[PDB]
Formats: sequence, structure tokens, C-alpha cells
Amino acid sequence: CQDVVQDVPNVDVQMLELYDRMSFKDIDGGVWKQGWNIKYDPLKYNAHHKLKVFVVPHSHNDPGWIQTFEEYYQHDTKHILSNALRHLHDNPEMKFIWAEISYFARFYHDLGENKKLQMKSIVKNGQLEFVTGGWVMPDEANSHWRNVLLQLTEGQTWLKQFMNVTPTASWAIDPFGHSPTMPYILQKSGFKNMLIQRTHYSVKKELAQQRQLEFLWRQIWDNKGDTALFTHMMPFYSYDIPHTCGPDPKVCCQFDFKRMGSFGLSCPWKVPPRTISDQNVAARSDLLVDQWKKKAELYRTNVLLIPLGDDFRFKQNTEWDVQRVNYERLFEHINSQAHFNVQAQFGTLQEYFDAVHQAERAGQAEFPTLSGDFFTYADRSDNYWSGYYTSRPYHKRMDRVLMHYVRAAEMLSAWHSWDGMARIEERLEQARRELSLFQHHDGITGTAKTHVVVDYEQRMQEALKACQMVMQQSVYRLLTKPSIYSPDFSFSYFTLDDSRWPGSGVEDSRTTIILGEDILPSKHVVMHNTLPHWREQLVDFYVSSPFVSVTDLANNPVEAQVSPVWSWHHDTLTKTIHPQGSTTKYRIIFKARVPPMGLATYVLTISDSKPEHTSYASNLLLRKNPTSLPLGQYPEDVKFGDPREISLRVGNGPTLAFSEQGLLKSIQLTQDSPHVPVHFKFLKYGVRSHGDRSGAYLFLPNGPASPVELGQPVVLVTKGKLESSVSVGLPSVVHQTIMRGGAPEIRNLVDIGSLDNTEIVMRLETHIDSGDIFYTDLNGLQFIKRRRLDKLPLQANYYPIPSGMFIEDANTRLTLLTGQPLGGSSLASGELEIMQDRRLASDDERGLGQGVLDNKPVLHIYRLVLEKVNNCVRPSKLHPAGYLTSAAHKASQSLLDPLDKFIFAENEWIGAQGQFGGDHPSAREDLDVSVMRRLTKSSAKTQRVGYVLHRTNLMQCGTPEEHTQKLDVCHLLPNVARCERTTLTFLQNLEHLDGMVAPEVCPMETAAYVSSHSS
Ligand SMILES: CN1C(=O)[C@H](O)[C@H](O)[C@H]1CN[C@@H](CO)c1ccccc1
Ligand SMILES: *[C@@H]1O[C@H](CO)[C@@H](O)[C@H](O)[C@H]1NC(C)=O
Ligand SMILES: [Zn+2]
Repeated sequence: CQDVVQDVPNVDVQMLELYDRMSFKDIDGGVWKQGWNIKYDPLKYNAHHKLKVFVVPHSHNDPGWIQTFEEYYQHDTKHILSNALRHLHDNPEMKFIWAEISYFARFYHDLGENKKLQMKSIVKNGQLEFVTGGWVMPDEANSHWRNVLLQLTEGQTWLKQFMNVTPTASWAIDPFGHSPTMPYILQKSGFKNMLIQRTHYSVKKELAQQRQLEFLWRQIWDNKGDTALFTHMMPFYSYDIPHTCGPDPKVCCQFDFKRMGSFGLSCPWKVPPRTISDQNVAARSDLLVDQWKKKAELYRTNVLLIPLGDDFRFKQNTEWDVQRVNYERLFEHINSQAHFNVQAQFGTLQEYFDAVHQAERAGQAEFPTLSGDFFTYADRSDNYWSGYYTSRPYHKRMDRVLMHYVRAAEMLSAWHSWDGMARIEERLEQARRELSLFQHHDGITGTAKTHVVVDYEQRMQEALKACQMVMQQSVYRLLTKPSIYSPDFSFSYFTLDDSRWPGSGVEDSRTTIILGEDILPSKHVVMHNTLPHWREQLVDFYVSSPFVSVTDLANNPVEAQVSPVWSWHHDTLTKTIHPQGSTTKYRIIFKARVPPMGLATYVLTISDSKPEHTSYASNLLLRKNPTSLPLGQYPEDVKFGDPREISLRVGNGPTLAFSEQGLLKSIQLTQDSPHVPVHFKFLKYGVRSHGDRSGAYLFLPNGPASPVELGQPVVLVTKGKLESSVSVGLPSVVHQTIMRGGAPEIRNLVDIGSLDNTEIVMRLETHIDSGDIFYTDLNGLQFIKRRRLDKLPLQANYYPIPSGMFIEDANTRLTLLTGQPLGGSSLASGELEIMQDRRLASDDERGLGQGVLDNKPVLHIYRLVLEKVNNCVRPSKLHPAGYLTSAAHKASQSLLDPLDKFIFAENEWIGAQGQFGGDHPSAREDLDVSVMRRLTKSSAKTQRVGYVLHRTNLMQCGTPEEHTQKLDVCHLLPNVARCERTTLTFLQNLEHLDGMVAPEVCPMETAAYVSSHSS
């Protein structure tokens, strides 16, 4: 195993180092506005060294943006694909690349057999080539790596089955900035090349000057370079035709033959395209070849990529003709005029890469090595695209919830083979596809129109319901005596209970367990643990009486706590935000202990009075002018008092102090230790009143944030033996700090209401001497060092926070883990901040054509981990990575993959069993079974089950935590007959494994295995 901590990789370009050195000056470079006037030696090219030019027709098809997926499919994409089929069939030298398999699958399944066969033939023959082959072309900022893999696998599995192809070149022309998580997954999915486009205009200029636009992109910790993937960065402002032929868009636009008038298009540079004729072809070729030769100067080989396309291009028959015929006339002239020393043709992306590497092998170029990322993107001036790290935060959080329900549903149902009548494969396919669709760079990014956002939400809601149906059928099967098991596949044996989604105060949707002497004495509940290690975790249920006690299925008493059910209401009468307590339902909380990848059953039982093993929380309402708060049968009266500082400690964990406004002020780790200043504060950013306006994409604040005026907010303190909390009703935010004996959990119920042109930020203020350094994660996969740069505007120092961020000095670290991707930064030493929501009246001129005024209440969740790190083995000051501790990693897992909770629906569960998976290996804490997926239907003689295994890297801080069992996924199911290592998409076998044993993976590695079973 490579050491990912102690060896700083030696690379030609390291992006944090490059950032430190660059000036980022935005000067007018001429026709290439963000570059310089390119010059070339006309004599570079000659009879023995020609420029080989590949013109690659393409059509960027967004799976939802201004229209829904289906509206675009009906109005544009079905015609593009239909006419591609006809035009490529009829013109054998014409070529076309296709990226978005969600659309291609929608189209293909509507084709007659005659046309399916024509389509297979133009793919087989190389005229139509798929690039990447994902369901979509995903966002790279907000997306979790698990879901990037999911959507890649969904599209590539479809391509292998129906088109018999697996792309090895990736095409990512539109995500707003780019992440090294992409080459990481792609290189472990068989890819050999990838292309990116949207990177900061200063980076394009800098890399172009050094001919470093093509590079071997390796991970920031990778000393050897085995993760490296060849990458092509496009050099110019856009992937459209004006910005892809060469440096001067006034010239390139004359070669977009759709822009002549009848198509309702024109050239902003005021010179139209002209049809190519025998009389003008020489002149036109001399303009175009000059553009090509200038572009060629920015790259190292004599092979040149010229994309030819734009959004939803190549629709009309007349458009296919006008592009193809004019380019054929140019190629014929250019290729026949020796003085140009060019050979130009239509080509595919793979053709371009193959020729580049032929040039490399011929010794004509060596490519530089690069590590780091390409955030935060700016396309011009100070227009940094950090706004979309937060836009539509409700769906950003929904993404993480569905991420987990997909994994759990696929896992739970993988243990058995299911009859076709069970509709298990059917429901899982719908769930995977709706989640995969939302990875699109207008989905999770929150940059689609209101009605399109609604479509994605409805689609995800259907996916959640599909997951629940699969999960609960699976649980009933796994925990019922087999000779009693009698499934109705439409029936709800269990309902899922989820405490954090949509969340209290977002949707009243949790069911109460209704118990009573005259109705039902007891109720079975079941917890599922998707992680491959034993887990204890507090779980809570709503119940109809405070007098409930908990047992396991051996009837052992389990300690429980009952609290009230509290909801916060904006009282239009008193103009206050204050809590109301239920008089009919209560919360019961207890510790569930669940096997690795397993299930555990508990029983809740009512009695007429306080049970022995159930305690009751006290509740203290702090506000001047209190009124009574009756709580039904709840046995402890609520106490009242004026606002005041408070301190709490659960178990033997940290002691937290709060301000009289209910916000954290300090954490004391142990009985002896200092009360370390850790202050939560809410602030607001506004919008500029002159110049460019913030919108869905751009963050353009009118200065540093200003404190939210809090007034005298109402504070609720609930204190229990198992769980305590402080909750406060702030303007736009009900802010809750929850304590269960370790790192606190923070929940924010965020309702920005009608505050237009406002972004609400949550900031932490500490005395950690972090300087200008902070750490943020990429796609939930790795933590990258950031350096705050005062030479850049505030918005440029915002980065994606897809799952976590931290600051540290020599002794102390604070980590904030998230349950949803949001934007954030560290704008001064000792600070962390993370945006909660943003409501923007204006459009930001990127094509969306609206502000963001469709906000809705969202429950954001966090864990907050303050730790001593002076004893940890940390990377050197020059290493570009950072690593979590054990506690912070577990805290992240608690947010993203909690225990699932199931309530038995019927009155009696005959044949119920107490546990499943007690004999599953409890793997080392840095290892996860990220994916468990049965890959065969029940008719297959040889069953196959796929696993994706991910090992993270946790700091060594002198806490052994030792003795664990080896996890061999190939023996999780009986009668194993074969075990293979595969690509992460399961589509290619890489290694046949001795003794049918899957080896565990190295830190920061991810592997896939498929076990085969003869049963
Ligand atoms: C920023 N964008 C998005 O959010 C979409 O994904 C779209 O493809 C892309 C914009 N494409 C450009 C054209 O190349 C465009 C710009 C304005 C209006 C229409 C399209
Ligand atoms: C699938 O593709 C491979 C590529 O080499 C080929 O050998 C095989 O015959 C193809 N299967 C078909 C044509 O169905
Ligand atoms: Zn796009």
C-alpha cells in the first residue's frame, strides 16, 4: 500500500501551488479576450509533419434545465437522435459523439426493431460514438462520489447490454468547475482519457502559456502516479462553435453554418457565416486554417481537436446538411492544397485521443503531471460560480437522503433472489435512474427553472417510495421464520420512520406508534445498519403514551428516555417564534445495537404508569413573559425562566456552554480542560445594487456578511439522561444543538421566507490559529487543502462543502460535517462558515432566465467535532491533502448513513425473529461496503453479487482501537463458486481471485468484486 500521508507527490503542476503564484490579472488580451495574440511559425508544418485536424460534431443535451427531461426529449432530443440516425447512415464519413445515456435509452426503447438495428450498426462502425456513457454529465461540485459512480454505472450498463460498447474516453464540457474525483472513478472504471472545459480563465491562460493543457491528472496524495488519467483541458471561454475553432470568435462564428438567418441565429461579432463555394473556399480555408494553427500552438502534438456543436444542436435535417456540406467543401480544398500541410476530417473523441497517444509514442511529446482541482470556476471578471454550491438546498439535502435509501434498498434486497412478481428489480431500477438523473449539472446544482426543480423532486419522491417498498419487503423476508413467510408483494409490512427527512417543521409525516390497553399493547420495530461494522446509535420513535418501555427480542429491558414532541411556530399574534408541545404524542429514544450489514428487532410496550427502565427529560423554556405549556400525560412539568447562559453535559462527553440567545459559546472536552471558545453566529450577505447581480450560479456579495439581528429569541432546553438539546427560534432559522454523549449534532430548520436578495450564513468563530488555511472535501471522497487568497474577491474563496470542512493549528482542530452539500469558506483565521440558503430576485445572465425565489423550509444537519490533534501524525506542510480523525469520520457516517428504522404495520408479526447478520464480519472502521448489488435475476443459474469497497484514510493519533475481523465480501453469501475483481461499474473482470477471497483495499483505494454462486 502507498502511504497517503508522509510522501508529498512530485508533480509538474500542483493547483494550490499554482494558485499561490498566479496574479489572476484580468487584462484584455485582444480577439482572445482572456489570452494573448497567438503567433506561429508557418514553417512548423510541412510535407513530413502535417497538422492532423479532427472536427468532432456534438450536441449538448441537458437532461432538464429550461424544460423538463421529457419536454426536451419531445421537443428536441428525439428529433436530434432520429435525424442523427438518418444522416449518419446516409453519409458514411460523417461522425457524432453522444454523452447523455438517459436520453439515448429513452429514445432507443421507442424505436422499431428495424431502426434499433440501424442504430447498432452506426455505433458498431464507429460513426456514432458514446463519450463517458453516464446516465448524465454530472455536477462535480455537489455530487457525492457514490452517486457519480451510480449514474456512470447506470448509463454504461445500459450501453453494454444494448449497444455492446463501453466508452473509455470522457467528455465533460459543462460542469461548472471540475473535480479530481472524476479521473479517480474513471481510471478505476477502465477509462484511458478525459476532457474538461469549465476552468477559471486565468488557469486556461497560465496552462496554455506552458502548453500544460494536456496533463496526466493524478490524485493529490498519489506519490507513484498509478491513479493518473490523461486529461485534455479545452483552452477557450466556451464549448460553442465560436470558441472552439481557434482564439478569435469573430472568425470561428463564420464557421457555425446554423447562424445564417433562417434558423433565427446570428453572430454577435457582426460577421455572418457564408456558404462555401468554389469562389470563396480558398479564402475561407485560409481564415480557418489560421485559426486552427493558432489553436495548435497551445498543445504539444500535431493532432488537433476541434469540437463542432452547442446545446441541442443537430436537430433539423437542414442543419445536418448546412454543417456537413460546408465542412466537406473546406476539407476537400484544404486537404488538396499542400501549402496548408493539413489533413482535416470529421472524427470522434476516441479518434482524437488515439492519434495524440500515437504522436506521444512516436516521441513527439511528453506530457506534464498535475494534481489538485478546478474550483472555484470563473468564466469572466469577478463572476465566480460559487452560488450553485448552495442554490436549492432542499434538493441538495434530498440528494443525500435518497443516496442512502438507494444503498440500503439495494443492500437489503441483495441477500435473496426475488421472484419477478415481487417487482424488486423494477423498483430499484426506477430509484437508481431518478437519483442518477438528479446528478445532472442543472439538477443537484440548483440551477434549473422552477417547474424543472419540481419535476426532479417528484421523481426523487417516487424513488424514495420505491426504496421503502423494497426495503420493507426485504426486512419482512429476512426476519420471518421461512416456513411461515407468506409475502404479498404489494403489501406494507413495515413503514420507514425517518427523524431527519423531510424533518420536523418541514413535513408532518412521521407516524405515531399508537398503543393502548383497549387497542394494542405493544409494537415491534426493526433497525437496519448498512455499514459493515457493529453499530450502537440512539434511535427515536413517536408514541401515543409517555409510559412505554423497550425490550430486545430476548425480552431484555433496554434503557429509554421519553421527551415531548416540540414544534416551532411563527406566532402572527405575538410576533414571536416559540415552541408548542404535543399533548397526544411523545418521543421515545433508546440505544439500538445492530449487526454489520444487519438487522435488530425491539419491542415497545405500554404500561399504565412510569416503567422502570424509562426516564423523562426535563424542559426549560427561556423567555420573558412566558405562558403555560401543558404536555398531556407527560410526567414532568415544563419550567420557565428569563433568558440566561446555560451549560450542558450528556454522559461523560463534552460540556457545552450556550449564550442567552441559545447559541454555542464554548466546548469543554473533559472535566479538567479549558472551555474552548467556539461561537456559532448567523449572518447575511446581500446583493449589489450596481454591476453584476448574484443568481442561481454566481455569488456576488455586496461586501462581507452582516450579523442577523436576533432580538430576544425564545430558547428551549431539554435535558435527559440519553439526549439533551438547546433549540432557539431565530429569524429564518430554528437552530438546535443536540447532545448524545459525543460530538454534538446541529440541526437548522431554514426558512428564508420572503427575504429577497439575502443569503444566510452560519459561521463558527474560534481562536484556532489556522491563518489562511482550511480544508474542504471533494464529493465525500477526499479532503483538499485550501488557502484563502486576499488577492481574490470573497466569492472566489468560497468552495464546495459536499460533506465536511475543517480548520486546525498545531494543537486543535474543529471539523464540521454536513448531511447536504452547501457552499462555504474560512474568511479569517479561526473561522468556518457555511451558507444555509439564498433567495435572489435577479437572473445572473447564464441562461436560466430567473432568480431563485422558490425557497422552501429545509432541515440541514451537521456534526461538530472539536479535537486535540497535536499527537496526530499529519502530512507535512507541503502536502496538498488532509485527513479526518476517527471521530470525525464516524460523525460523517452518522449523518450520511444512519440506522434505518422500520415500524411493523399490522397488529401481530407471526414468526418474527430477533436479529439478522449477527455472524457478518465487523470490518475495520476505515473500510466501507459502499455498494452491495445483486447483478442477476432469479432465472440465472449462476447468481452474481457485486460489491464496491472503499477504504478511507484516518489520522494516527495514538488511539489503537484494535482487533477487528477481515471482511471478505466474496463469502458473505453461501455456495460461492468464483470471486472476481472488476471495474467499479462491474462491467469488466480484471482478476480471478485465489481461494474465492476478496482482499481488502489500501487506504484511499476503492475496489469492486463480484461473487458468483452456484447455490
Ligand atoms: C450554463 N448552462 C447550463 O446550466 C446548462 O447545463 C447549459 O447546457 C449551459 C449553457 N449553455 C450555453 C450555450 O452553450 C447557453 C447560454 C445561454 C442560453 C442558452 C445556452
Ligand atoms: C460485442 O463487442 C465485441 C467487441 O470486440 C465483439 O467481439 C462481440 O462480437 C460483440 N457482440 C455482438 C456482436 O453481439
Ligand atoms: Zn449543460
